[PDB]
Amino acid sequence: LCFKLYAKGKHEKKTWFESRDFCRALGGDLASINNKEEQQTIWRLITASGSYHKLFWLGLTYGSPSEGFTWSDGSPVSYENWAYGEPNNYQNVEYCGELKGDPTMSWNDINCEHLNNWICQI
Ligand SMILES: CO[C@H]1O[C@H](CO)[C@@H](O)[C@H](O)[C@@H]1O
Ligand SMILES: [Ca+2]
Repeated sequence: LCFKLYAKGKHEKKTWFESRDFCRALGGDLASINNKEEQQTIWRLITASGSYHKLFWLGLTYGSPSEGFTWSDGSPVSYENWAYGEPNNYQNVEYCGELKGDPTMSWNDINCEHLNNWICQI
């Protein structure tokens, strides 16, 4: 799959659901990061665009209480890169996952209604 970054204007950021709908409208989905190679590919896209110090939606969304986090594309949640202390369901309202687009490429759970940049796979 081909990853593409979407880091548009300050008033063009989207909720997790809006971002998923955007990627699905293209025939793809929000990006799943399934191994270190895919993580590197996305980091290099960040460096190439100069889109530094931004937060991006990934396809991380909570499933049932039993399952915990899932990928919207159905990929197994095997590789994980949560920041230390995450996921933490801070204030009990965090059911989607974002990428911190810095060299750590770490993940954080955050409120799904937050307006973020996003990454599609197509
Ligand atoms: C203050 O809340 C923010 O920072 C903490 C980590 O400090 C995250 O867990 C949380 O989802 C928010 O991004
Ligand atoms: Ca969190």
